[PDB]
Amino acid sequence: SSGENLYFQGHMIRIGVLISGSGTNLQAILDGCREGRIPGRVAVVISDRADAYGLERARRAGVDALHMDPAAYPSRTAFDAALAERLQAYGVDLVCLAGYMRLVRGPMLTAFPNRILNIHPSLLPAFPGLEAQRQALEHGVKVAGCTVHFVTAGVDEGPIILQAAVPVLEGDTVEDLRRRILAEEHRIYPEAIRLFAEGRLVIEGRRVRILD
Amino acid sequence: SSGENLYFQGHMIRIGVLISGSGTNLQAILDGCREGRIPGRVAVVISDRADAYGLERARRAGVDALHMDPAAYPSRTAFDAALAERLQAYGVDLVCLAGYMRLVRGPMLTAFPNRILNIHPSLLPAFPGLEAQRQALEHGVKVAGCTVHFVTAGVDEGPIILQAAVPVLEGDTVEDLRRRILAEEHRIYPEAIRLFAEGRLVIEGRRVRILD
Repeated sequence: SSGENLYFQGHMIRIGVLISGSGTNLQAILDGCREGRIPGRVAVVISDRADAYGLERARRAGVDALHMDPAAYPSRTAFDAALAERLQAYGVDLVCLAGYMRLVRGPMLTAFPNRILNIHPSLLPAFPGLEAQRQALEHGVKVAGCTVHFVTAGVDEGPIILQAAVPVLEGDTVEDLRRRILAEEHRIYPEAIRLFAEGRLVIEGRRVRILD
Repeated sequence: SSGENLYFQGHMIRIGVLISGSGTNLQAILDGCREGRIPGRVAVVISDRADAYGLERARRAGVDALHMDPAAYPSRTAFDAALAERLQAYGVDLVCLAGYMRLVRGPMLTAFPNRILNIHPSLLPAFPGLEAQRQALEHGVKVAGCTVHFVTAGVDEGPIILQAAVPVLEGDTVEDLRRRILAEEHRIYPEAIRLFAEGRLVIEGRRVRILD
């Protein structure tokens, strides 16, 4: 009942996606926008790796696919500043991390306060960090899942938006669990982005209120 | 294909349940045994509180319902030794904690090594300890659940047997979440006990291998 009518759609957003490899999650975002499930468009996809398949997914969808080389910058902060700058040139409203295997620094957090999302393969707060699927199997849990959350300075500590659980089967290999979790990730990442775009996410402390 | 035939059923077990109050989980155990879902019988129910409704559930099911007063013993260890002793008089093969709000000590761990189960209202390792439902709501998770695990000396650190997840709804009160989790607890506690009785649980490190 706000910002929407025949000629105007004020909540539409421009999404910038950061990747490092296959970019499986990027695919769901691209399709969601194309098929109208996500109110917005993927403005650009940036990879910190030149030979990432995610960039090919981007090209096939007609989205600008860029590669920015960290080794071409003097420091980590410098790289993040360049990233942030490039994202702004595309007028990005929401940054979504999809397999981006690098920590977000002050420059990015500053350029996109409360506007950077990430999808993590575990039911946070359990198993933060890398190889969460393996962490789950090693710990012996019987249930695992994924988490979409706002990104803060701390490793996987940001406000939780959506979570989805999956069973852990006896004999599950890390890849078996990775796949099962991935199937949920493809579902909740687009939903989280839509909720963001609809202005239905309200951060309070480390929690997220989801409006009706 | 082992220990079972027309006249013999070697895996049947005698269950001893410890409670402190309502004993909601005790009910599922009692019914499971009565209706034949659990291969065994509840031999005795012991409460550390005289006016616990769980004891009434026990009497109605025809099970010995006992109250042992901690204040009648000189120490915590002393109380646990008395508990263990009473359980042995009933020939208990498996001790199941159902709302028992006291830590298990050396005497009990010694009398029932790898034979004490507990049901915890969270998806361990997340939120161990008391008021796990409230811990979940305060942290802001969107998924929670319960965990059935073998009990070790450390607070809710034992090998995980089964877990069940439930959604956390916007506006959930602690009781709302407690109820939703409880519905799953009533399902997996009996299943975990049956698996134990069937000799299908193999502890390896902090993990549990569940046989076919």
